[PDB]
Amino acid sequence: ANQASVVANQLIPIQTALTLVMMRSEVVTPVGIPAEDIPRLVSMQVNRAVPLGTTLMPDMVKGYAA
Repeated sequence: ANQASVVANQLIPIQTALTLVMMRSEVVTPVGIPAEDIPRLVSMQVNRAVPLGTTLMPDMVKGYAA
């Protein structure tokens, strides 16, 4: 597709609150959180560690509902 997802731009430790440096946009398979939502993710905490290059999925972010 042309649908991009949010992909971790650095290792994000468990329980870190997301900042814009941590999130890039990439076309990856499977599809994760839409790249369009990166503004809406700042300050939300991840509930597990996300290695560099991992697609951010809905279940990894605390409080995320879309």
